[PDB]
Order: sequence, then C-alpha cells, then structure tokens
Amino acid sequence: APLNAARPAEERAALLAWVKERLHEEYGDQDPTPRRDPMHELISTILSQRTTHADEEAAYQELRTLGDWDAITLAPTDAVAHAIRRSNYPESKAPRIQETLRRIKAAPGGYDLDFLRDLPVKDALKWLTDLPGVGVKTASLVLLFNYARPVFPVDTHVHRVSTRVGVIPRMGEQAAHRALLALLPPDPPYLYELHINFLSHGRQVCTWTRPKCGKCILRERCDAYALYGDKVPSFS
Ligand code: SF4
Ligand SMILES: [Mg+2]
Ligand SMILES: [Mg+2]
Repeated sequence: APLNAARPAEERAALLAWVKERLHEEYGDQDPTPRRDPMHELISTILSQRTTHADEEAAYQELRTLGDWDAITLAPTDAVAHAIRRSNYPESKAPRIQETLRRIKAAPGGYDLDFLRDLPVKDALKWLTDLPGVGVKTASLVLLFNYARPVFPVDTHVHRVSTRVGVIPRMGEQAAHRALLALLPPDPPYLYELHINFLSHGRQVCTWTRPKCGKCILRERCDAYALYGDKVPSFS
C-alpha cells in the first residue's frame, strides 16, 4: 500500500478533489480570511513580517493617520517609520511601503490594481511579486480574491495539510504554489472555496502540533496518520 505522495499526479489530483469535497461538507462557506481591498492587503502584508496580527492592525491604522496614500509617499521616511513602530523592524519596512505606493500610482489608474485584471496571469503575478516585501502567496491571494484569476494561494495551513495528507511530497512553500495549482482546475470559485476550507481545517483540526486526527474527516486517506497514528509530529 504505497503512500499518496509517491502516486502519479493524476491520482494525487483525484485525491485533492476528494479532500476538497470532504472539507466543504465540514466547513461549508465559513471564511476566516481578512478579505481586504487590494491596497490594504498589500500594505498589511508588508507590515505583517515577524509581527503579531494585533501589532500589524494597529500599525496599519496608525499609518493611515498620516493621511491618504499620496501623503504617505510624500511623508518623510522617518515619519512613516515612527507611525508603524508597533510592527517589527519599522525602519526597514518604511521604505518598502513608499516604494510600493510609488509603483502603484505610476501604473494606469490611481492607487488601484484594476489594470492587473487584463494582464496574462503569469505577467500579473510577476508584477506583484516584484513589489518589495510582497511574495507569491499574497500576489496569488490578491489575484484570486480581488480579481478572480485562476491562481491558488498556499499559506502555512494549506501547505501543512496538503503535505501531511500526501497530495504533494515535502518541498518549499513557493514550489508548492506551482505543484498544487498543477493538480487543480482553472476555476476561481472552486480554488477560493478550497483555500478557505484548508484554512479552517488547519486552524481547528490539523494543527501545527498535536493534530486532532480522531476528529478529522480526512483520516482514512491521510499519509501522516497511516505512518504515525495518534503521534503525527509537528510540521517542519
Ligand atoms: S488525519 Fe491528522 S495529520 Fe492527517 S489531515 Fe487529519 S488532522 Fe491532519
Ligand atoms: Mg496607478
Ligand atoms: Mg517581492
């Protein structure tokens, strides 16, 4: 009885489809994601590095007391750094923020990302990942949620559950974006549902340490449980 992670890609694709339907039954349309507008998501992402969620939100709102995006680009960089002093390493984040705001404005439209809607997906991804402090996960999240493009964001919860089950073998988070999207239909609502139900599952059941496999609807087809039973180790 071979592990899932060794099976042909067409079999691991069918497995991920079975996972998708079981997780939909458990969580329906619960949505734990912040669901921000694009500009807010990008800047929050930059602020979030090595920073708690509470610290991130406070730093963002404090940033916005400096004014609209125009004033923030024009503000002295020391003034920005002081505004975001609740987040970690404010001095290094202050200019990544201004850089990104400057590049956004220069693009067609104002402080808007609506031009991305009409670009080829690969090009749209690249434009976003080129932005300072923006990774492939946030780039994918913005494109899927805000502009309904067929890309699939892989956060720590999606990575952990899909690797434990054995949909993919062990690999880095960025490579897992390529690998998991290759197993999925180009269907944005389908991708969104799968993303958020993974989030709910990783938070409530398939946790970082001591997962609750006895309460898990995926148990009978999970590689990690087959290997370790009740003693699945912590994910890394
Ligand atoms: S059986 Fe355990 S390790 Fe496997 S997906 Fe469920 S909670 Fe995670
Ligand atoms: Mg613009
Ligand atoms: Mg980048």
